[PDB]
Amino acid sequence: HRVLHLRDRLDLAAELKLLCERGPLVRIPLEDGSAVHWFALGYDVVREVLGSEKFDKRVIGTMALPGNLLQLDPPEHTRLRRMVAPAYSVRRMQALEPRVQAIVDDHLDTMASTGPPVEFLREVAGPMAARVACEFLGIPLDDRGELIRLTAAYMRELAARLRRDPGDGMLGMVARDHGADISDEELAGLCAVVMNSSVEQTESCLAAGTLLLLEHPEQFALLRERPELGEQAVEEIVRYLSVFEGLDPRTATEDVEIGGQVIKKGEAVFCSLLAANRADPALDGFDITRKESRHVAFGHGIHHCLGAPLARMELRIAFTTLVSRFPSLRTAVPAEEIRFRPPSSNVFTLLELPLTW
Ligand code: HEM
Repeated sequence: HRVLHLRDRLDLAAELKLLCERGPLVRIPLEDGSAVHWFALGYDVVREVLGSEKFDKRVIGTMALPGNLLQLDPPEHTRLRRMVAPAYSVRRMQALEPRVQAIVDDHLDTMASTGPPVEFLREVAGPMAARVACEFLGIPLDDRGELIRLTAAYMRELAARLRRDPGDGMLGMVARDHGADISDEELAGLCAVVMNSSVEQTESCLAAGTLLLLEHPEQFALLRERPELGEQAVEEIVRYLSVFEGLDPRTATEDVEIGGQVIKKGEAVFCSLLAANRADPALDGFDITRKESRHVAFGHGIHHCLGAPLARMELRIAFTTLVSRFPSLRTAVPAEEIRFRPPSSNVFTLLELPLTW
């Protein structure tokens, strides 16, 4: 379903806009007759689907990893998520905040030292996101360089080690509070999701979000003058970018009414976060002074991003510190020359971001 990933730079491509004109829920019978698919394109309908108990995340023919919450349905999903959820409480993010600020400052220190220009994605955003993830996980300091490199069995041995001798961070918390109830492979899988796909989403928000701010220089400056706008800005940035563009299909376990339409048992629904966040032209222009941003960039319901508290805090700290420390930041090429990754279900990202100051 490539149309769900068609963009014009950061905006929707005309072909996807035309699809969205077909209403918030679009029936897609497959030409070969093999299945009936549905596209959920509107904010309300996406929330209807994602909050419903009448869908599962089955594999459909139209890698399974231990500890990967996104591939579990209740009740195992509920069991595992309950064990790990406390690593993201407000108490946990509050304690982590100054250490994340310091890691952000470390990386802007490196940026300030190497001097301009920099390829911001590879040299700043990536390392920053990976280092914050290590700190959140409580990876032993001696292992962080190697873990980040390998990320680009080891994970299990790392989990086995840091477990039998608990430490700090999410991994230490889970092992200490639920040691017997979680295997080394499951703990490794929890780590892998944080270090791999989560860093991908976060790094892409950091780099493409920086571009977006630079493309709206009045708002770049506004965030420097009014850093209390940071939480609002992050909501508007994750909405506008929609770096996680489309979700894994939800298969109806019984006939179910969605958006006034009957989705039949066994039919698969594809939720477009991109369309839901961007296809309403009323409130689409980028504006960090919006006090409340309407979006589903982190999903909704039982699979709502477990990392959203960390992501929101890390992005707020990063964007606010960046605009403060580099008031003269600009793209080192015209924005129209920036390359974006071609249509894919992979994370939406730019390919490089040359910046100067
Ligand atoms: C801007 C960054 C991020 C975005 C846009 C994002 C987006 C999402 C979305 C849309 C989902 C739900 C997928 C679905 O329902 O099919 C999700 C799930 C998840 N996210 Fe994130 N994510 C981000 C960062 C993070 C981070 C930093 C972490 C961990 C530290 C994380 C961990 C997870 C996990 C573990 C799940 C699965 C939860 C479950 O299935 O119960 N994510 N994410």
